[PDB]
Amino acid sequence: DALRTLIRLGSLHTPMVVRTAATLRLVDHILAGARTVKALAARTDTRPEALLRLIRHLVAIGLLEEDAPGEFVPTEVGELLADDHPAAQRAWHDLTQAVARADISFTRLPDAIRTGRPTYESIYGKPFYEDLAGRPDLRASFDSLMTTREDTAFAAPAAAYDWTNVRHVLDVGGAPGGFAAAIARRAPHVSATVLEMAGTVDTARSYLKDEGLSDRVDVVEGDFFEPLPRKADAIILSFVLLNWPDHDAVRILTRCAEALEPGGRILIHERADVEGDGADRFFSTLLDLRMLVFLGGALRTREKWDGLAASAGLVVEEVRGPLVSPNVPLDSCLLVLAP
Amino acid sequence: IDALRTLIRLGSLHTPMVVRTAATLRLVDHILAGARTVKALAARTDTRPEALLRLIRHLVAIGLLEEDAPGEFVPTEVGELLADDHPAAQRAWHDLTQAVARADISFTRLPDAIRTGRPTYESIYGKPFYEDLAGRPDLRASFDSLMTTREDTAFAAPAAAYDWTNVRHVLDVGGAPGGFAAAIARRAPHVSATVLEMAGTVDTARSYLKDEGLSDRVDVVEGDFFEPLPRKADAIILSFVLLNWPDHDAVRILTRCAEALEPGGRILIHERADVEGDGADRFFSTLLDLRMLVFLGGALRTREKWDGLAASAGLVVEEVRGPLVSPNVPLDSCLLVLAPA
Ligand SMILES: CC[C@@]1(O)C[C@H](O)c2c(cc3c(c2O)C(=O)c2c(O)cccc2C3=O)[C@H]1C(=O)OC
Ligand SMILES: CC[C@@]1(O)C[C@H](O)c2c(cc3c(c2O)C(=O)c2c(O)cccc2C3=O)[C@H]1C(=O)OC
Repeated sequence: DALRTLIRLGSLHTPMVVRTAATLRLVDHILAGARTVKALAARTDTRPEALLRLIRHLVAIGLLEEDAPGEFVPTEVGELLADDHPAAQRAWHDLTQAVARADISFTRLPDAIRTGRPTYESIYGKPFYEDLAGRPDLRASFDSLMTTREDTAFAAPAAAYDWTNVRHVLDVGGAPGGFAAAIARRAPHVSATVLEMAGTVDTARSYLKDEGLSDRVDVVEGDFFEPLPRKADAIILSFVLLNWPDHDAVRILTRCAEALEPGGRILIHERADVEGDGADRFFSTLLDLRMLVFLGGALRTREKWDGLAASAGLVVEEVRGPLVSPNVPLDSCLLVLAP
Repeated sequence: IDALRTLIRLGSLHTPMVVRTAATLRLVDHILAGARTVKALAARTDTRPEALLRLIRHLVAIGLLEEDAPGEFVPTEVGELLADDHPAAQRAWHDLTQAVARADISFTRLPDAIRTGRPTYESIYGKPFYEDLAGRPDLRASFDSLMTTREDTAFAAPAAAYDWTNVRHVLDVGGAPGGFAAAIARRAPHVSATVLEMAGTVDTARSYLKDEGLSDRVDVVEGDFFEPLPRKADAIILSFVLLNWPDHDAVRILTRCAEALEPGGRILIHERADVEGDGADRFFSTLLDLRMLVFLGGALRTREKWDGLAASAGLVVEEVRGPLVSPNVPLDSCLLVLAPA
């Protein structure tokens, strides 16, 4: 009972079985004809006796079901492992792609709790970003995973802010540019600038080009720690401050405050857990612990945000309620920061 | 969507690694010894306090810890199983510095085990499983410790599932510490027993039986069970031995046992024998089977697979004795009685 619950919680074979099914494109090969284990083994280049033992666990956890003897089809949850599903969960669990490869850092979590520093380098030889720049195949798969989420996740944050009295918007860490794209559709009178670093600056140009927004959202390069090149009535920090330590985040916040036009606002799009609420913490701590072992960053509660804001001459005006997006598991918040 | 959260939870590595880190840090033991605040726990575990609190946050979410009083954390009923003195020994079984949990890192390369059917332990640690233990005394001793705790209780029910009245001598191939032989001696004082075991791991046998007060009537012989067995016996026992080996090697050990079988004797296999369609619990069975694959290239075998191996060794499965329930042991076992065909 309690012995069963503890063993299930500390089991490594179940999450590795799921990641193996995704890496082998198992669900894809089933939908495309391969019904028997003999055909599934041939298409995945695996030994049939071993694949059946993996399927046996996949059946026991509800990702596959036996429909007629020997024929295995995916369940409704197992259908998410199809490569063309909108949630892209197969790519997120592919051990050859960036995120699931990086999740191996969790096998050294005791070191991360001892030091507070990431363990990615201790497994792959280089830190997270240096390894991406040296493996273009991995940098591409990471850029892809970010773009699949950015194409839909910003309609709700865009709707949670009034843009009538806004002239220009600067998105620091503009990423692919999905947020700036969502602001353009919501408020066509606003001009947007995506400010990115030397690396991601060109993944933003190509994304807004393919959206038909090249003439509507400018993309400039820059460094977040130097003075900002332009002023804006609204500066956006969407999932950027969680990558930097505390002493570097107040600098980015200070530069934003400095470049903030009169009456403007700084918008922080991230999590802001409150100790009292009964909100789901599963996805939040997943992201938080990922930040620890990947880069050393961290999430921040609403109380810590007040400390960061006050240190940048800013004040947290208001946290706009839970932002829900169709295929985005983690609900987010919008923080409004005034001087 | 509920399916999106169900799939992400099943495929998550942060939850099981948080449990193993808590076990490795002896977190629950330090709480029960006075340290309830984070600053006290960080001092006793030699960790960074801000990082420790983030690990505690996941532990309370998954119900292993609870925040009774502000800033003070206490283990739940499930969390109390990570205390080191707990009879199930789950803290040692999740300790990343000890043999079993260290070997579970082999799961990170499970796709290679499905492509080749051979273990992945060597690709993580440089040497195969047993060769790595024989070379790291700290690890072999921790491995011996995990088995010995289980061998102290898991053999009363299997011993009671067999009639020893007409048995004169019992040979236990792969006799482990010697728990099965110790359970038979207490149940049938008229039985002499010999424990057979390979190099290095015979050392754990003589001291366990001595500490059981049975050093008199349980012999211990060092040998290799791919060679002719040291003697004949009315009952030859294979308690969780064959699952460590592939099919061709298991048939050879089975063939050596059939060669040393006295007239009228029986070979007893103590392991699992699931029947496809039984509908019995398969959480503990799949874990052990997949562990055997990545650890050593072994496997569990179904009732039908057992019929094939027995026939290849000149044997027939006469009886399969029902689910054996042993205290603090999550996996019910079985006793297959084999006779010459
Ligand atoms: C380097 C790592 C990185 O920071 C990359 C990038 O910064 C990013 C991450 C996380 C999230 C979002 C990001 O853009 C994001 O936009 C978002 C959102 O709109 C709505 C809900 C959750 C999220 C969310 O959890 C981080 C990550 O772990 O990616 C695998
Ligand atoms: C590496 C160690 C080894 O492969 C071989 C080792 O001998 C052994 C194992 C497993 C079991 C028993 C063992 O003795 C055992 O006695 C037993 C029992 O009496 C009653 C129920 C279950 C079990 C059981 O699952 C394997 C293992 O991986 O440990 C979990």
